[PDB]
Amino acid sequence: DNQFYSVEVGDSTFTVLKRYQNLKPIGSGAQGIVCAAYDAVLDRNVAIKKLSRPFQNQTHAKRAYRELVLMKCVNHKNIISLLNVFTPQKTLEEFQDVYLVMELMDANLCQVIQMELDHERMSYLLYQMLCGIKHLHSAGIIHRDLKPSNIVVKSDCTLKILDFGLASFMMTPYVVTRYYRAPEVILGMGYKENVDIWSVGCIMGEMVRHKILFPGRDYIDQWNKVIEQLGTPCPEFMKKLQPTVRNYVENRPKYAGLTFPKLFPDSLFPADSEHNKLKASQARDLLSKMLVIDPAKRISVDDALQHPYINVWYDPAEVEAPPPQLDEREHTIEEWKELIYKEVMN
Ligand SMILES: CNC(=O)c1cc(-n2ncc3cc(Nc4c(F)cccc4Cl)c(CN4CCC4)cc32)cs1
Repeated sequence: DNQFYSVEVGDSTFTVLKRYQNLKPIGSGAQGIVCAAYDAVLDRNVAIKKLSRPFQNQTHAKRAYRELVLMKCVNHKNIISLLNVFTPQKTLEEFQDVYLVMELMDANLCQVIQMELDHERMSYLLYQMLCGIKHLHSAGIIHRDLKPSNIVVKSDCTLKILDFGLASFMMTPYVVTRYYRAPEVILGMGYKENVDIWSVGCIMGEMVRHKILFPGRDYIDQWNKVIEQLGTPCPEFMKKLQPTVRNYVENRPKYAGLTFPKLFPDSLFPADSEHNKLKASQARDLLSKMLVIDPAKRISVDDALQHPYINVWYDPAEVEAPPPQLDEREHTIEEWKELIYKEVMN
């Protein structure tokens, strides 16, 4: 009779449509754990995420709404697309939880980062991250918080970005990973498209180094790590800083910054064949153009896609997809509950 059934998964209750069978945990993270399942209607493995009362506060509310709305503005194989959205609640009044369903993938990008990867796979993951980003930007979406824990891959080396970035405070123990954020974001500057190239550079760099490039308890520690390694930015970069942030960054110790062979020595790269020796120097060259503090000197998404490290994968039908609601206003719980509910059933 009921379309739904409930099963305890790790600790959470999943109330899902009966088409989804054999639920099992695959990890948690931020708002809501996720489960793998077999979808008996489509005869394929899916991943199901529970948003628990996403209207309970503005942080959870804004991004649940945002991501439901933005889902319909993108259509690209390196960007999440949902297979199903449902609530087991029957009315706005009883409405509580949202479930999102997508293709089951094989691994998060964090796991892939810990592997020794050839150049063909590294360059292909990067190519795909750049294609996704480009799709987002062409749709008017600038991410600003790309990070590996929100990127997933299949065994065939294919890759999907799962979130849409920045639009705060939550009483939960959940903690925000900030290490992949551009200087523009760390320092509250204007930004444009290539804010996201920085994050691609932090990921690429960590794939080679197998350590977070710019760790830290908060932006104070993080900024220090940026300047220690890349050096103090030029005066031209300083003039773009708001007067108070500007005074702070100019009074930090001036650092020369290490060269990019020093920051990513040859020992980190496969370099046994001539082919691999060349790919190493191409990898480092691209890194040196992405990990650039000043966005006015940082390479763009389009030029990074033409870099020799990356463009061996270039296909016109992959980079230029056809492009295609705005509410970040402060709402109460009630407004947000109805806004999300409506999107859930359109
Ligand atoms: C044997 N396979 C495995 O072990 C693995 C497979 C996965 N995988 N595949 C798809 C997927 C999706 C998300 N979330 C999600 C969802 F589930 C449904 C709709 C929208 C979204 Cl955003 C998560 C959770 N991650 C992302 C940060 C925590 C992991 C995911 C990774 S490991």
